[PDB]
Amino acid sequence: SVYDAAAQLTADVKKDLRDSWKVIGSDKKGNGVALMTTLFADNQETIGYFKRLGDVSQGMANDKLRGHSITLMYALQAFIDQLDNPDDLVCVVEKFAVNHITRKISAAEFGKINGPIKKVLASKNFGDKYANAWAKLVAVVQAAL
Amino acid sequence: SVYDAAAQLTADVKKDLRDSWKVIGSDKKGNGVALMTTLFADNQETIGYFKRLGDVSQGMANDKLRGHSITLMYALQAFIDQLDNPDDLVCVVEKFAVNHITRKISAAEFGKINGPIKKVLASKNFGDKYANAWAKLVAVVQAAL
Ligand code: HEM
Ligand code: HEM
Repeated sequence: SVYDAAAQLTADVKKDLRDSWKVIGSDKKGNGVALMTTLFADNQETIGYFKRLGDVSQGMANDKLRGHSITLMYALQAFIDQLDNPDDLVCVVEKFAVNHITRKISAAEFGKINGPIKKVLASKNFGDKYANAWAKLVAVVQAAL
Repeated sequence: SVYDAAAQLTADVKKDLRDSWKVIGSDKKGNGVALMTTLFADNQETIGYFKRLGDVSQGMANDKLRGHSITLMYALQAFIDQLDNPDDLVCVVEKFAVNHITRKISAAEFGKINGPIKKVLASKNFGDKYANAWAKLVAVVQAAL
């Protein structure tokens, strides 16, 4: 249940998400591409899903990958901005969930983004505490897949 | 090209876009839904394209319409944030262009959004000067359709 998942976002979790986002969200192009390249490096079996982006190994030099990465960061921005109202958070999550359901992405495969997020956070000096907070937000999307 | 259309956006136009967005973008749920409902009210022929959203006459109550409307405002947020770097504005514009190309939305049809944008701007007392600035930004997307 996406509603039960959203209920797991306690005051402390919401605070950790906001505090860490203030840093990671400050460079959407840089961190967005970092997230994607890490996903492809640690989970090469997911590359096939991104056929439209072309050669993803080119990273930042790939115009389609850069546009996608920046856009992805705005989806995360949308989640953070909706933390105050669970009903609005849910409708935004379900919108993006549909984008992945049509792509045949399961809850388990979507969860593969947790590794990259933990690594990007760590590179900015945000440890397991923050990684776990983000895993709970990702869990809300998983509940809708 | 799309690059040419973006590189032409002048300092004065960027200023008007940013000043008006400070206001219209401060209530994404409210103004996003207003934009969509105005589109359906003045251009009833477009309703059929949004069948995935269900009964759009339900307005704010329709969670799918609310989710779509909020997310649409973040696409505009992405455009505004990239105004000073045409290279980044272009790759983001092309990303959202593909979303509409797949739905068979023509450049002319995309331009139907100008009416609703003008009305929403007017509700906040932003005149023709601002409506003209937004039409120029919309034209950047049209260059990609
Ligand atoms: C933090 C989690 C993630 C967020 C917020 C996110 C967000 C997005 C957004 C906003 C889009 C564009 C939707 C569209 O225009 O169609 C997208 C596309 C896509 N996503 Fe994700 N995504 C995430 C994780 C994943 C993961 C882990 C996978 C794969 C295992 C995945 C697979 C896809 C695919 C295949 C596309 C289509 C790309 C294309 O052809 O343009 N996403 N995602
Ligand atoms: C300011 C201009 C507009 C922006 C920024 C915009 C943005 C978006 C975004 C972000 C999506 C979601 C993409 C996806 O998840 O696949 C979308 C979907 C769509 N847009 Fe637009 N759009 C605009 C104008 C229009 C206009 C004027 C039309 C048609 C006359 C249109 C028709 C569509 C359709 C049919 C969809 C698919 C909805 C669905 O089934 O979920 N858009 N748009």
